[PDB]
Order: sequence, then C-alpha cells, then structure tokens
Amino acid sequence: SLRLIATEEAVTFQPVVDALRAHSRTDDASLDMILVRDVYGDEPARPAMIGRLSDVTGERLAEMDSNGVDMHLLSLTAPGVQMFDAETGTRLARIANDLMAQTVAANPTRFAGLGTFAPQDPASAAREIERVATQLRLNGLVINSHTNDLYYDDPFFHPVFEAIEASGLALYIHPRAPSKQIDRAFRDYGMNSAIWGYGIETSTNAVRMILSGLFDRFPRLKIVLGHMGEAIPFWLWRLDYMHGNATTFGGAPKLKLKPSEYFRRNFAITTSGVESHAALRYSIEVLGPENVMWAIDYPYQPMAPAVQFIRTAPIPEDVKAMVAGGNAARIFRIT
Amino acid sequence: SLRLIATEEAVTFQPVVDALRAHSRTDDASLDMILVRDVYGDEPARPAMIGRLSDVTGERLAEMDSNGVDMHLLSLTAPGVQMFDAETGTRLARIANDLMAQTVAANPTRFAGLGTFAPQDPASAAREIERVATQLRLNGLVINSHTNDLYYDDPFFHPVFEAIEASGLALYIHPRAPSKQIDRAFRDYGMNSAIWGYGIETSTNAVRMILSGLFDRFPRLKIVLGHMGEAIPFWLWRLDYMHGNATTFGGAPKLKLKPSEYFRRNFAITTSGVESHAALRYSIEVLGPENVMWAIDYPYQPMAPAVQFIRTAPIPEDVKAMVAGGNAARIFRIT
Ligand SMILES: COc1cc(C(=O)O)cc([N+](=O)[O-])c1O
Ligand SMILES: COc1cc(C(=O)O)cc([N+](=O)[O-])c1O
Ligand SMILES: [Mn+2]
Ligand SMILES: [Mn+2]
Repeated sequence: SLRLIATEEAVTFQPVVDALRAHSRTDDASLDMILVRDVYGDEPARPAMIGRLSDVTGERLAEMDSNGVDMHLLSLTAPGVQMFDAETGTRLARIANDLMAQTVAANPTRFAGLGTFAPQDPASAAREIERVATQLRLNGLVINSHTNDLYYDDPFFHPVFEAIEASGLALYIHPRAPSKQIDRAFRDYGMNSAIWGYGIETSTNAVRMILSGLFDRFPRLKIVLGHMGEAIPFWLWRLDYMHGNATTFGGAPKLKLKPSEYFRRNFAITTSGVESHAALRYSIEVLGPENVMWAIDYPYQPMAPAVQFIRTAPIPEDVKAMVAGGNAARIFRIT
Repeated sequence: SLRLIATEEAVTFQPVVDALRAHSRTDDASLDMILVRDVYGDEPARPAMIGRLSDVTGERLAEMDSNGVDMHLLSLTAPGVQMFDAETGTRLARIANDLMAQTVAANPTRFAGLGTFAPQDPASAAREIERVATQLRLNGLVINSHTNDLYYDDPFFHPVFEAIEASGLALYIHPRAPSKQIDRAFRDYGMNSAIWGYGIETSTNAVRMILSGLFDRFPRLKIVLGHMGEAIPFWLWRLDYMHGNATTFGGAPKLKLKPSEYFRRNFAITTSGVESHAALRYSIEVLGPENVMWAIDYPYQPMAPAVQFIRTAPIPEDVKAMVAGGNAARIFRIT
C-alpha cells in the first residue's frame, strides 16, 4: 500500500572505484582520506563496502523486496568525483552519469537516479548539468558538500548554480568529511564521519549559501539536505533572530527574505540516518509536510529499521504517504 | 505567580572591561577579537553594550520588575577571562568572582551567580573552583567553550574537571567564537557570532567531551548548555547510531553508556536565544522536563519576548514551573 521511495541511496561504479583505489595511495591531506582508505584502500578496514555499494540488482533489490520498498533514488557515493583533479573529475562524472542512466534504464520502476558533476571546473560542470537534465534525463543532481575546501557561497561556483537553476533539477547536497577549513577539530573519536563531522560540514555549507544571498541570485534553486536537514530545522529561530546583528555589524549582505524563509522556500530535507519520530514530527511542524522526505542511506544504514521507522510514524496516513514517497516523486520527477 | 529564574544572564565588571579594552589593541588572531573590538574597542560598533553588561541594579532590575522576572543567574560574559595569558587570567578570575559574590550579596533574592576560572592554568583554576564552591558559595560555574584553542576532552584539563566534579557545582559551558581549529569557515556573513559559529563551536566541544569518555572518568559532572542544548538534543539518535562505527573503526574509546545517555545523565539545557515552542516541546520530549531551563540571554536578547515565550508555552502548568525556575533552583542551588 504505502509507496516507499528511498532518497539517499548510495551506489558506485567500477571506473570510480578504480580511481579511488589509486587515490587511496596518495598523500592527499583531505579528511575524506580516512573513508577512502577504509573503503577503497589496499588494506581496507571496511572490505565489504565496495561490493555492497556496487550491487544494484542483487542483495540491494532482494532487500528492497523483503521490506516492501518500491524504489531507491541512487546517487554516486561520497566523495563522488570531487577529490580528483579537474580533468579527471570531469571525465569520470560523464562516465558515472552514463552508468547511472543505464542502471536506471535497466529497472526504471525500482530505480531513479541523481547525476553528479565535478565543480573543480565550474564551466565544464555547467555543461554536464545540462547534459544530465536534457540528454540523460536523470531525476536530479547530487554533490558532496565542499569542493577544493570551498563552500557554495563562493562566486567561483556561480556557473554551476546558474546551470542547476535553469535545469529545474533539485540538488541533493550530501555530506563529505569536514573541509580543510575546519577538519582540525574532527580528527578524533571518529568525528570525521557521520557521527558528527558530516553534519557540521554540510550544515555550515548550507548556512553560508543562505547568508551570502545565493538564493536571491538564484531564487528557483531547490536544495535537498539529508540527516533531518543537518539540524538546520532546529536552528531556524536563532538564524532569523540573529540575522539583524549579522547585517548590521557582521558584514552580512541584506537579503530579501529571512533565513528560515529561504530554508522553507528553497530547501527540502530527508530522514536519512535520523530514525526519530520526535525529530520527524518537529521537522514536519516547522517546515511543513511537503518538505520532508524519507530515505534509508543504504548501504551505510540497513533497510529494515528505516522502513519500520516510517511505517510506524505517529502521523496521519496522508502525511505519511507524502513523506514516504509522494514528496520525492514530485521533487525528483518520478512517475 | 510563575517563578522566573533566567539562567544565562551576562554581566561584566570594570577590571575585566579594562583588561579587554587593552586586549582589543593587540595582535591576537582569535576569532573572538571581532566581538572584543565591537564591544570593548576604542571605536566600538556596539558602544552601548559595556554599559548594559555592567548594569545590574538599574535598567536590568527595572526590566526584571516590569516583566515579572524573579531572578537573573549572572555570569561573566564571554569570552570571560580566557583570552588573557595564564597569570592575568588567573588574577582576573579571582577578582571577577569576588565582585560576582558581592553583586549577589547586595540583592540575593534577585540575583544568583556563577563563578568562572582560567583553564590556561588547570592547577590554579582547580584552586579557584574550590574557593568559588566553599568560600564564596556561588551557585555554579561558567566557562566559555574552548581555552587556548583546545577542547575539554584534552587531558590537560583533567585537574579542572576533577575539581568541578568534587565541588558539586554545575558548569555552564557558554559559547565563544569558533576556535582556531575551525575559525576559517566563520569569517564571513557575521558567522563568527551567535547566528552560527557560537553553536558549532560549543556543540563540537561538548560532543568531544562525551565521545572521549570524560563522563566515565567524572560521572558526577553536571554540564549546562544554552541555546536549546546547542542542537545536540536534535542529533541524539544519530550520535547513538553511529557510535558503533566510531568505536569499531574510528578509534573512539569504548564507553559505559550511549552518547545520548550521557547527554541525559550529565547535561541540562537552557532556552537562551531559542524562543521556539516547537523546539521547546521537542527538547522536553527527548530529554525529559527536568532537563530544560528557561533563560533570557540578557542583554544580548531583550527580556519581554523571552518572558512571554515561556509564559505562553503550550505545556502543562507544572512542567512550565519546572522550566521557568524549578529546575534552575535545583541545579544551581537557589532557595
Ligand atoms: C560515504 O558515504 C557515507 C558514509 C557513511 C559512513 O561511513 O558511515 C555514512 C553516510 N551517511 O550519509 O551518513 C554516507 O553517505
Ligand atoms: C559575548 O556574549 C554574547 C554575545 C552575543 C552577541 O554578540 O549577540 C550573544 C550571546 N549569546 O549567548 O547568544 C552572547 O552571550
Ligand atoms: Mn549518505
Ligand atoms: Mn549568552
């Protein structure tokens, strides 16, 4: 009965895996190298992960069937192609996107897909976004927080967002490990990863985007954040209240809307990795039921608990249907 | 009839003001220098703030009367004595605590006080904590997030927490600007301050404290966080879920409890600067009503809206009384 469309479902492809295996041996100081060595390195602490990410029609599909999940919206897993040099990243994004389109075409009632890009080269990424939207006709876009330790308020990335806005495709900004701007505080206790760094990195990116006025420049942008909006829904009152100080003595630019108004107008959120009925109810209350989507975060999270989380949510059936798949169908162009 | 005890009420004293005035002219690269110049500098963008912080029995007391506020729990305003060298910090802590105690004794039905300390010298700070507890008999302690760009998981600070635990005083960890470990990402759009940086800085300190096992070493510590717990209450499910990964391949130490269990056992929160009924309800639901306290954050926030926020909260009267002042009376030893 309930149509379940999971929105943050990671996948990988062999050309990207190979490039990341090679990257795991370099002296890259990016905090993402912890993940890259753990999953893609020569002595991996997480040896089963590559196979699980690569699999689409085997265990992944069997688990979807066992739990009554209708669809996964697939995305190239963090860190995508963003760790590579511009020419390499650009080349692999085209390849990964073609593979994604093929994967979707093989089972289009069970899989939708997000295309990615290499914002190392904003002009080439703009062209790829156009190809993803018009030729591949994928469902949306995905990028993993920062690129080159810069955030998306940086005017360097304007050609990207111009292309994204024109395409009408929603952009899922998924986490990656904290950038060099902040990674010093995240080297201990596994904080580089999902337990804390992922949220701080991604939420801070998003807040810079809002405060810089990116959404006055590109008002038709749709951004999607996982992990219950990387906690931004919790901070909305304070973001609004302190905005006056920010523009008065803080050097923030004057905006047409309040920060929380940009968040409700331009963002939607998913429940990936936050299987909390209390946090779900809060988000629905402050964002509206049209702005919340269910996700699993497979294979980093197991499907059964995520499915049972939404099936048992203490919300009316019509709101449940919206969160479970109705909103995703609208936002990511799924029939 | 509702007893209102505001728990995050900033004050300052002339010897600290004069030291910060001098500090504002120095080459300090700390991100707190933005605030320090704005408030304590020779050409201050916020020229009225010193007068408002310093005042206790004038405007502050009149505002308390006109809004029916019973008490302010006073704390030396951020950045406290933490920006000074060890010797100066240590000296100014003693002075500020003596002045705090005198301020309280002048109107003890209207003001309570938190003493501070200079963790730059952990051994000397341990001695001042004992003096605050047993000689001055102040109501608790306050410190402003990091010291020397180190967080409180660092073993360097063990003598401080040993002393705090033995004293039985609760420690309010108030924000200050993002430390040098993270400050690069907070130089724009006023993000150094309450709008974003304060929360990220303070919540990251607290998460390091929990994940490092500090509360296994000192299980009787009580920590208080303002700004609705710096959003940690929102992240509880994810902190718990991802902990297994953290201890399995992240190098985090094994803990006796789950991260959220430390947060409920060892932390309480205040509502300073988060006047959201939705966020209040969420926090009460996931932490329990004994763990949430009302505050104003005067003079950085005005009293009337904070007061009306709690007076109109959609919670039962007995829970409202706990939040408004009952919990604070317990946690901070107020009759
Ligand atoms: C590399 O992609 C991810 C890795 C992890 C993890 O290492 O646990 C978690 C998520 N996540 O979204 O929480 C990720 O998508
Ligand atoms: C120096 O202390 C504070 C300053 C500000 C501000 O500059 O707006 C806000 C708060 N606050 O707690 O949100 C502070 O305590
Ligand atoms: Mn993910
Ligand atoms: Mn404050």
